[PDB]
Parts: sequence; C-alpha cells; structure tokens
Amino acid sequence: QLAPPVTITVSGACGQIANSLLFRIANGEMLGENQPVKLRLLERPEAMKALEGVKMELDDGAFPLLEEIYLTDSENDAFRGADYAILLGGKPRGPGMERADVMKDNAAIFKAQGEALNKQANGDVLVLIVANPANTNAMITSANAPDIPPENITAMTRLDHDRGLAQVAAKVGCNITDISRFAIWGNHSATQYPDLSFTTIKGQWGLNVINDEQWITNEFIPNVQQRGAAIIKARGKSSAASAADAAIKHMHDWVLGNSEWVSMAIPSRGQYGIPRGIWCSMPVQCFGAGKYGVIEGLPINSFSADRINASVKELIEEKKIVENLL
Amino acid sequence: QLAPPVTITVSGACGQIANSLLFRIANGEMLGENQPVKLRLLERPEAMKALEGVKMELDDGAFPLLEEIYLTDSENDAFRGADYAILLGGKPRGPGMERADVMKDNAAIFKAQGEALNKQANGDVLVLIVANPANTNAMITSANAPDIPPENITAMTRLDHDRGLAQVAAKVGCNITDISRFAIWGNHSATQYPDLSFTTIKGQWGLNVINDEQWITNEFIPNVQQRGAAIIKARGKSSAASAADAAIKHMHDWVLGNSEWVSMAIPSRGQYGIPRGIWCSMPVQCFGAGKYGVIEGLPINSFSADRINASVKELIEEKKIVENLL
Repeated sequence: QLAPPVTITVSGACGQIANSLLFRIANGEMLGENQPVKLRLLERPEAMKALEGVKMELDDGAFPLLEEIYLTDSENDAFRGADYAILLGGKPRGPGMERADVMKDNAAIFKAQGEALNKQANGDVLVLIVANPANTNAMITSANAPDIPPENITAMTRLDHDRGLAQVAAKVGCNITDISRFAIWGNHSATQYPDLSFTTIKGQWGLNVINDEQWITNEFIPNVQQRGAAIIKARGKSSAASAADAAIKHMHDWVLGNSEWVSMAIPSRGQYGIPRGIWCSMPVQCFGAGKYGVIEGLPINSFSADRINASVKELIEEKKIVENLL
Repeated sequence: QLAPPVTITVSGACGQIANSLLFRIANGEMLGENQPVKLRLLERPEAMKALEGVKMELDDGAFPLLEEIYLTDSENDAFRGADYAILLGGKPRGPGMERADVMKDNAAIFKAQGEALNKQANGDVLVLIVANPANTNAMITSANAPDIPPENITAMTRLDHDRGLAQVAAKVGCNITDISRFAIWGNHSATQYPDLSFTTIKGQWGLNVINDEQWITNEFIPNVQQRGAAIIKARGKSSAASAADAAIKHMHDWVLGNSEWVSMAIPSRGQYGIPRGIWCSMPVQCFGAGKYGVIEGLPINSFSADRINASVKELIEEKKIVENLL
C-alpha cells in the first residue's frame, strides 16, 4: 500500500525552522500518510556536529515513513536524486550588513545550490525557497539551473498568506475554512500586498469589515506586513514554528493540490502585466503533482495596481543588485 | 462530519517542548483530522507577554481545527472544562535545591494541579505528565484528585520507548515497523529497564544481536538511559522536539488506540507483583477511547526481575520523599 520512497533535501537543517519542519515531514503530514521519505540534510561545515544531534532526535521519533537520514556539508551530495528541496539556509541580515551585500552573498549561495540542483536532482524536482530574500533567491537558483523548469522553483509567501487569513478570522470571527479567494501579491517583504479584493466569507454577502477600505489600509495590510516584527517583540525570537508550518503547507498543496486560492512566489510570465523575469507572489490554484496555475480573469483596480507596483518596484530593484550574477 | 470540540490544557506552554507540541495538536495529528480543538495554555505569571506570542504563531498557522486559544497564569482558569491535560510545566533544579527539593517542590506544583484538575476539568479528563520527576508527579496529581480514576492520569515514558526502538533499528538495520513487543519498565529515569525480552523483528529468525544479553547490558540499556545526555552534548540543547513527538504519540494512542505494545507509566494495581501506590511504566496495549491494559502473561526472567526491582526501589524512595503531599 506504500508508494515508492521520495527524497527530500533540506538545507539549514540545524536551524529553528528545520527543528519544526523535519518532524512534520517524517510524520507523513507534508506528503501523505502512505508516502515513505528519505531526508538529505545539508548544513555548513562547522554545524556538522550539531546536525548529528538532529538525526538522533529524528531517529528518536521512531517514524515508520522515514526510510533514511543522510547528513552532509556538500551541496552536490545533498541534492543527489532529490524529488523535493526546501532551502532554509542562507545568509541572514545582521546588524550593519548592507542590503546589497546580503543580497549578493545569498546570490552566491543560491547560484551554487542551483548549479548543484541542476546536476544532481531528479528531473521533476520541486524546489521551495524559504531563506530571504526569497523571491530573489528563487530567481537566482533558477537562473543557475537551466534544465529545471522555472515554475518548479518557487519562493514562500505562504506565511504571509496564512497570517492574512488569521487577521481576517480574528476580525470577522469566522472559521478559517469560511474564508475564500485571498492572495498575497509581490515580494516576501514589507512591501507585499495582502489582497482582500476578491475575498469572501461564507454566507456573508452584505455588510462586512473586509469591505472597509479604511480598515484594509490602516490596519489589515500593515498588521500583515509587520506580523513578523510583532512576534519578535512578544517572544524575543523570530517565528520559526509558523514559518515551518507555512513551508509544510506550501509543499503539501504543491504536491497534493488545494481547491482554495493559495499564494506562491512564482516566475513571472507577465500575468497581469507583471514584469517578466522576477519571481512574484500571485494567487494560484495548486492542482497537485507540482502543477499550478495563476488565477485568471481578475480585474485589478487602481488601489491594487498601486500596491502591486510598489512591491514590483522593490523586486526589480533587488534584481538589479544581483543582476551581474545571473 | 466534524465532531464536537474538545478542550486541551497545556502547562509550560512557552517552553521548547510546547513550541513543537502545540502545532501538532492544532494540525489535527494528536486527536484526528475531524476533531476540533480548544487550547487552554498555562504559564507562569512572568511569561504571559511571551505567551501572547505563542498564540500569535498558532493563529498564523491558520488551523481550521483550532477553535479557541485561551491564555492564563491561573491553574483554576486553565483546567476549566478540560477533556485533556498535558503537563509540561514544573520546577527545574535551581539554587538551594537538592534532589529531594526537586521532588518536593514539584510535588507541591502537582498537588495544586491535581486539586485544580479535580475541581475544574471534565469527569473523563485524561492527564499526561511530562515534567520530571514524571512518575512521582503523576502519583501526586492523582493522590490529590480523588474523583479522577487513577488510570486516567499517566506519566510519559514514550520517549524512552521510542529511543529504544531507534536503537534497535539502527543496530539491526531494520524498519521501525519490523519491531514488535518492546517496552520500558519502571521510572522515567536512568533506572528504567528497556526490555527486549519479548521483542521480535520481522524476518530475522536466527543470529540477531537483540538476543545478546551482553550487548543489551553493556550498550543497549545504557544508550537508552543516557540518550538525553547524548543529544545535549551534540546540539547544546535538550531534545524538546522528540519529547513533544513522544507526547503527541502518547496522547494519540491513548485516545485512538495502537495495535503495538507501547510504554506508559501507569498506577500500579499489582501487575507483575509491582507494589501498589506507585506509577510504573509497563508494556500496555492502548485500545483507544482512554482505555489501556497491561500486557498479560509475560514470563519475567531473573535478569528482568532484578532490573524492574531496581527501578521500583527508586520509585518507592521517591514516594517516601514526597509522602507529605498525599
């Protein structure tokens, strides 16, 4: 009854996001209760002693679906035969690191990983970029993997998306499943556009707070853009558990499908006039098996076009900063 | 299609174990995909600002099954209407505290929580004790909860159990599902007895290292007893993620059943001649719906009897130390 195993490479495997992510792959949640998995865990050389501890805890989960745990600091070894890749590792923005230097340092990392992905992974591999700057990191990866269809490399805006649903559910007082047709446009950043223009709350066709453009502009959109900062202020650490959760959902829907709109940062083919060659978050329907399609037919009003353009502006700017490494 | 909601109280809800546990409750893994959940999260007064961050991250999971998140620093408020309680919170060893103080101070915590549970929780509540000293904490909880059936309060040895399963699988090279009839006897401590006396491995009928009593004594048992120290040495932190995993598995099997032997620390009714009035880990079958039964009929050899007696001795000594909280 079990399918043949699939292989998942995860970088940054020693981090806090991996600490939540990996158990929810090994438990069968990400890919399904009948899908055995092999983990290829990649870390920096100096973190290899700690990565052995990660393997120990995963073994100590006694997971029936986990057929193998491979540890390495070699990206070529990591991506061998990979069916799926979740790229958590990158260079974080530290105090007094210039924005362009962080973008370029990460460009070199995702250039190397794109090259390794192209050489070593399976032909149909799906790659998810979590590490920031995600959209640009995804673009750099694809530019350096000419044999991977660009659409099989996406960046995660799913946490923004889910944070938006959570704001709506709290404001309206509904269940999560009552919300339909929500989307994040643009960059995984503070310029993102959380878009309520087409959103519906089940049964609610009349007076509803999500129609209130004053609430949208002054509360909803800024609350979603700054949600990461609020959690840091409350907990003193960044939102590792919800980021891993968003990664799980992104991959699960990508592989198994989801009838609802979800957000993914995807290669722009000019949908809605979005400039080509950038990765940009859009409303998509995931049909499963790695196939998705941008939601078609949406009229974009001028308030939306303004907001989307602000995020497209930042993505173009990011691309120019790393443009000599493509 | 959805069941009526159940309420789960979790103490120590800001800790590292909770950070992994709560998302694997909210996702429907612990209790089933069609069982809505309400979380009542308990912390110390000084951690309430951080606990708001926990709620924020869980909301950002956009979990359809998570109907409510209630936060409090009051044990009376926390356990109101509880159907389930997972007790992670306790007092770690700190300045001025000897081993006896660790037992007595935690007994005082669990005397208070058993009192609150008895008063506030629903009549069929199932209580899982994770905080150390687990067996003794559970015993104190039950002694101070006269209207809760003692079998509805257990202490967690599932992580010891799963660690043994991983040692077998690594040494023998089999799948986790190939292993049957394994159990942990005694205290959740270094005196535990990981018992291979009845274990089977699918397909392996001849020479096999789990028959070798010297390997059991010199490697397997100490590796299982000292596994927590090994993870701390490798990672620099304790094994929060796998302890949360064991708690999910313990509660899941308690409620939904499991055809394999699992280990739980349960009130002794004299099974295998074990003294009454202590909580002691035994091989059990979880039939689901809160009901479990000790595996009956097992012939206990002299090596096993010696080891079990050593852990019973420790449990009795622990009970005498905290006897004034009965």
